[PDB]
Amino acid sequence: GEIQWMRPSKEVGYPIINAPSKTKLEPSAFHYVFEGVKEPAVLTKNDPRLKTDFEEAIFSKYVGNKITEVDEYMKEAVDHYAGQLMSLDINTEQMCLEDAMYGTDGLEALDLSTSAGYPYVAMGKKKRDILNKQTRDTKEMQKLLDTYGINLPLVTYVKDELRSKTKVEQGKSRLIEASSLNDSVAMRMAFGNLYAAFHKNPGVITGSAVGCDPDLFWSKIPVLMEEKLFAFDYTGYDASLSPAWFEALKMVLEKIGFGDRVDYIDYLNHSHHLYKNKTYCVKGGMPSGCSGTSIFNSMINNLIIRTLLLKTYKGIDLDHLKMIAYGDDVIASYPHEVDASLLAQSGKDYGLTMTPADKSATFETVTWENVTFLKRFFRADEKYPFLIHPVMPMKEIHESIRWTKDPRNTQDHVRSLCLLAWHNGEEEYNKFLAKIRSVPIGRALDLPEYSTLYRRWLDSFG
RNA sequence: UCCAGGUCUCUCGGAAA
RNA sequence: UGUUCCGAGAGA
RNA sequence: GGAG
Ligand SMILES: [Zn+2]
Repeated sequence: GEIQWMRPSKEVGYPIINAPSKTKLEPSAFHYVFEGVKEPAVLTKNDPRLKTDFEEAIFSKYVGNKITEVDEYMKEAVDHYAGQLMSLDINTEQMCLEDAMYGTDGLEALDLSTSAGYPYVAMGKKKRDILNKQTRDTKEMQKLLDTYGINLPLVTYVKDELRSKTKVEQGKSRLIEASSLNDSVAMRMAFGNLYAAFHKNPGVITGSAVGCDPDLFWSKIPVLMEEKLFAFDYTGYDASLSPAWFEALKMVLEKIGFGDRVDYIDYLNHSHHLYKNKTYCVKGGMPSGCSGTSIFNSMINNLIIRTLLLKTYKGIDLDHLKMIAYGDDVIASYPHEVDASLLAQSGKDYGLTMTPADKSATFETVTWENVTFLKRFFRADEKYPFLIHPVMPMKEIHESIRWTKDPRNTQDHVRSLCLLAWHNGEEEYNKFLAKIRSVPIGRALDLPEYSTLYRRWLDSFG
């Protein structure tokens, strides 16, 4: 992914967009109860704590495109992956406007509490002005689909979120591409049925974990896996992707019945963006906020691994590789050991930058003890060791409860966090609850006891 | 002075029944 | 327990 | 930037 040009919105008639310039993240009741080092991300460039140039930094992700052509290993990957997906009897029919808009089995509705993107955002129009869930009316949407059509520019925003000190300094804030309501809707008519398939079928056939509940899914995963596991991290995954990859994805899509609508895939490859007072063209790179981006980035991952395999281990039978991706996150297994430091080398030739998993500063052996998926470890229940806890480290939970975007959320916020923390076990969780309750708000809350969570976790299993 | 900040998935919560 | 609308948190 |  790489910018082709950038110039001031007003030069070509596009409006300026003003994002709010101040974060909603205040310090929380529990700010000093817990220790933590993440702070709000950098939103503007007239900002003190910046240690280097802002814009220069947020855009450095678009490093370059590297390949242009699908090679034979990519074609092989494609073939193997495509034939995997045909096993699922996936409805290849367009989804009707009503189901696209308002949901159906396997796909939730458009979010009524989010921007409608271009151009509605430059006319103070909202989704609630067009969509209505209680009548599921389509008329005004079809009318707007006639009017503006599709393939509209995306609006760029900075994600307002907690961030590492290092990254606030280096200005490594994260970018959001606001999808047009129109484009979101066209995408769901074309691929709603594929989404509903993947959402229903997380595992090793899809290689996606989208649609899973970690509390119930962590128990199915080691069954689905092979023996020796491998994993790694990606640097700038989505931006790092390049045209050949989007081409290979189209080939999979052609192969499983969605051929008449692969041009839509071109519209994620070649994209135009509104960012504040500027306007830019990007070729290569998955955009952050498009419809499907979660499904599509996983598919492309299931293609990258398979490819790098085929390149790095001649004659390798991918018929025996077991993997699950959630976008760039991945947990992968082969019956025989595979060396991530090798794949990471091949990776370069495909424009991908692969580093060792979980920030561990050298390539060593993945094992159920140190492996991670969606920021969770795997840890078997002491009583029933076939039930696997998803375990997120307190450290992460600690950072979260220190800040808030609205204090009247505090009960829910903290409740949520408990639901996560207790997998660390009764000793850590009762102590969590102690620290919480050491402040007058803490004691005001209704928090569940360790007994209740365990009892409910087990009962959820049948 | 209010509003503004994507795609999805899971879960919790509040309502209404 | 089954849905419906809304809120929130987390993950990618 | 978007309504008063
Ligand atoms: Zn262009």
